[PDB]
Formats: sequence, structure tokens, C-alpha cells
Amino acid sequence: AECSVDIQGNDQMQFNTNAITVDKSCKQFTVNLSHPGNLPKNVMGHNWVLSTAADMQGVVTDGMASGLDKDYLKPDDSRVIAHTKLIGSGEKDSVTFDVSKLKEGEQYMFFCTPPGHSALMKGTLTLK
Ligand SMILES: [Cu+]
Repeated sequence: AECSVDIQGNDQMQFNTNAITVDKSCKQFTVNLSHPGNLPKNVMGHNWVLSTAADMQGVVTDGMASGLDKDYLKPDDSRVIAHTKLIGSGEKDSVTFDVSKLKEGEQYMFFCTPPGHSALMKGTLTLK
């Protein structure tokens, strides 16, 4: 409903949006991730990861170093506000997070941390 969004990551390393708006009055927000295409998780897995704009570079750097078996996220990374699991084609995953983790006026970025994906698969998340 109002406090959720569906996003897709395809075989061409594209998310189907580059901007998410979250109603600032939502208590929680949910992202429903899916993966059109046929490529398996070990070739073209995608996740959806949320951080401040400022933290994205470090999250990406350490995440893509962490390997497939760690969903390309540094374990226990405090900079990651929320994240789905890593999914392959035909799979689905949702994450819910607390909209109080988030500041009106702050610059948020969502992105996909697997090797080669982050520059091609990112966008803004903003409260309205
Ligand atoms: Cu991706």
C-alpha cells in the first residue's frame, strides 16, 4: 500500500526505478524485490541496500569484497540501514525497516552491492 514499493532487478543490471519516495508519516516501509530474467544468483544476483549518500561508497567497497556467500555485504555493517537478501532470477525477497531510522532533509541512496552492479544500479530514497 502507501508504505511499500516494488522494485525489479533484471539480467542487464538495471533497477526499474532510480528514485523512491517514502511518505514521512509511514511508521515502517517495505521494499519488495524481484528479479525478471533467467540468470542464476551466482552470476546475476541482486540485492537492495539502503544507506546515507555519504556511507554508500564504503558499504559498496566492503560489500563487493565480501563474496557471494555473504550476499556481498560486510557482516554487521552498521552503515547499512536496511537490506534485502541477495536474489537470483525468479526469486523474490522483501525488507521492512523503521521510517524513524530516517531524517527529513537527509540524502539517502539505495543500490545493489554485487561486483560490477553499484554504479549501474542505484537511486535516491527521500522522505516527503
Ligand atoms: Cu544488482
